Amino acid sequence: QYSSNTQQGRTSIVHLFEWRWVDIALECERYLAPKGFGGVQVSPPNENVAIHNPFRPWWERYQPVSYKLCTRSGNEDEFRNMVTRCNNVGVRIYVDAVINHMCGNAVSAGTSSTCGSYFNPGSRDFPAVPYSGWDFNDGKCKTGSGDIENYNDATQVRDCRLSGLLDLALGKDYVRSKIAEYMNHLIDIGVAGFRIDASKHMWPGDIKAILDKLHNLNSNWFPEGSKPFIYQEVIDLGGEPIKSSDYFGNGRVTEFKYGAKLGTVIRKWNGEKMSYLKNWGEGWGFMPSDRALVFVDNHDNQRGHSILTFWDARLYKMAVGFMLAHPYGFTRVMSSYRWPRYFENGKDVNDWVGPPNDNGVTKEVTINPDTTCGNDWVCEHRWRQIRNMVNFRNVVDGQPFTNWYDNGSNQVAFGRGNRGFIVFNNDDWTFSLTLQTGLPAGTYCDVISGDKINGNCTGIKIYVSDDGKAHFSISNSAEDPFIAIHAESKL
Ligand SMILES: [Ca+2]
Ligand SMILES: [Cl-]
Repeated sequence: QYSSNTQQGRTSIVHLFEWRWVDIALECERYLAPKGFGGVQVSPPNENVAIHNPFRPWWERYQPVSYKLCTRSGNEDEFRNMVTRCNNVGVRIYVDAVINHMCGNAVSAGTSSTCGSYFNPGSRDFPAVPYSGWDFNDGKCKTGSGDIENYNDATQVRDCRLSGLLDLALGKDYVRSKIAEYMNHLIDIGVAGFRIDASKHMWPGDIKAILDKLHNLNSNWFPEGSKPFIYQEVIDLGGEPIKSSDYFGNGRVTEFKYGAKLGTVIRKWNGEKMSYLKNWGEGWGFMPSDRALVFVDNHDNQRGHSILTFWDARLYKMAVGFMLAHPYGFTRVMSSYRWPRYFENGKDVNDWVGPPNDNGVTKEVTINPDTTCGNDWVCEHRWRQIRNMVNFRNVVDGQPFTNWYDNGSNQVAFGRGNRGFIVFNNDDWTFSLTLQTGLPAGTYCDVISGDKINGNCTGIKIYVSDDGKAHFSISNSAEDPFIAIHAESKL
């Protein structure tokens, strides 16, 4: 469960949040494959509640109605078509598995669902599964409201309703089996692994019993003995009875401390500065590198404060660049859509808005001639600075963090063995200095500013001498105040 199962030489996953299956399939072929992306985290592919007030919020996909592969992203045929096409070009698919719960207990009964299946939350009836009252934790939960009231009580956090979401009885073999049936459907289609949604709200042991029932990965694409990559969503900033380490037996765990702290540092808030990043990783109190699933932002937290997002493009690129260059963790890059972020004083009242759509029909991703995307899809994963750092990470895979430099403030640099070097200026003055890069002598294309094409560079050239040293000059007024070079950007 700890192996990503990506094709040899690919180290990142991208979240194509709310993208349709046909667009992901195309993206695998035209972009993700040639640009070295390891795989795609897809939005939940199972049937969910169609919520019409507010109008089709992104969060309706976190309220299951059944396990039919039938959503606004597409139907089963489209999902299967995507998985096959992506696997055929060496790009994996990872499914956001929503298995802790079905929908909100107050949602009206009917067929307001993405595949039209009937369901009745009040009577606990989901006949498309099927599940009935006996399959929820109503009787097991001990809180007066039936919902989670206190995170200091690990028991209720697991057995009670998260914000009223009907809580599945994962202690029961029937329920475990129905979830495994769904995940096995996905595995056989060709899925390489799962983001396990709301893992904190499930007993580590119940997750295990579910994973125990899964098939090995599809033997047309994966070697014998291959198991689904597992990364569990657990927000653990400390101070709670439930810890990320409680889930290590099942697979990787999201390290939410990662983006939170990085955001703080790059914004230079709370006294933080980039020079402090010299011991980034376990030195900052993070979980073991071999268990961490890292990211600067995710689909939930890019909607709140502090976290760096595409809205903060300049600092965001820097944060993502640092993440992709640093050996800690397994990296996930975000890809978003733009929504009319309207604030009512520290409150984005439009943080619920779903993907770009025509009367609820998700819009296709259009590609502009300059490689950006239209229809309000942000496509951060296509931004040159990020796309090139995704490749940097592949190029330097396995090389140790070395050659750290800092000016005691916010000008820092470091290398990855003899294969890559990166330099950042987040201070309010110019960074002009000769640094030891650890790289072989030569002329290297800076892949932040440009690209190596046909024996020359479109952007900045860095000259590494025989002793491995090179001069770097980065103005604080630079749009992208960082430079990155690697073995494959050498002329
Ligand atoms: Ca639960
Ligand atoms: Cl996540």
